[PDB]
Amino acid sequence: TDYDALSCKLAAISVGYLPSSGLQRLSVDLSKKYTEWHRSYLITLKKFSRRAFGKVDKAMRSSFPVMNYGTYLRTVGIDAAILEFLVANEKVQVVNLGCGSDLRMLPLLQMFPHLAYVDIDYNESVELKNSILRESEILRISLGLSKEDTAKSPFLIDQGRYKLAACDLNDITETTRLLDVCTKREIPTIVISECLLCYMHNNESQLLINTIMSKFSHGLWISYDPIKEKYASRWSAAPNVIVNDMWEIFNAQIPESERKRLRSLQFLDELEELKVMQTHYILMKAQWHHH
Ligand SMILES: Nc1ncnc2c1ncn2[C@@H]1O[C@H](CSCC[C@H](N)C(=O)O)[C@@H](O)[C@H]1O
Repeated sequence: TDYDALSCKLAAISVGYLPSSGLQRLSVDLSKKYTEWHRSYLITLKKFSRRAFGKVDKAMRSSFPVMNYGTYLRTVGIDAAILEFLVANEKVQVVNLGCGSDLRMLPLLQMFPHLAYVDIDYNESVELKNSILRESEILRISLGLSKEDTAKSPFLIDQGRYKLAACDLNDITETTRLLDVCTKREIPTIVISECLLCYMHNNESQLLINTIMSKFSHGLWISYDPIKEKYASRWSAAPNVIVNDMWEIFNAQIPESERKRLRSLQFLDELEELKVMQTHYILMKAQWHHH
């Protein structure tokens, strides 16, 4: 089901939905890299695991236009909130909780030179991600890694401004130990729980939100999950909380020439199948400021 995130992302790139140069703000150079980084991740997946390649290859090509619209709003909806925070603050650090197979750090590191980034998943999850980034040549050059495994402890990658690491997020001891050594308190901090909290119980997820919000002074928490007032309540300690289902993001945040561009690639005869599905997915932004 991390494979559902990667299969969706490759189905959107193949049709043309992503990369959107308007919303994500990617040049012709960085849009050529966005497509070549994901496709080099799929080809490298075939080497280390032919079963994992078989699930992602069959799901990508069998994805319908409805499912590709939901992936397009999933990517540019989160990215839009990231770009507002990375322009208002230049020295920023990220903590993508449940990162999985996400490669938004690759374009984000080139655009913002003073951007730290921290990826966190299970031991079985980041072991496969680490092998793919160290094997592919284009993914090696972008992160500035040599083929050697000079990294150390649970830190599978640790080359300057990017750091991959294994950690059970349910175990709060491993999570806070990890954030002490790799991040800083006062530095502005985006936390990204993309399709993560649906796997955890309400006890462990609420402890993860209270502890991470506490350990940083200034920050923004972009979340995304299946199910909106009940979901947004979890971050009530933060004084400013917006919350919106993905049908509301489709109308409000997606501008007019973007609507015509997606219609030109694959026309979605009826917007009803898109509304029913996307009202059951949402997107939460939560900005808190200590001092
Ligand atoms: N307790 C836990 N500790 C660490 N990772 C977890 C976890 N529970 C779920 N995850 C991870 O959360 C991920 C959610 S799948 C979505 C992946 C990513 N957010 C994306 O959109 O591309 C999975 O890869 C899974 O391994």
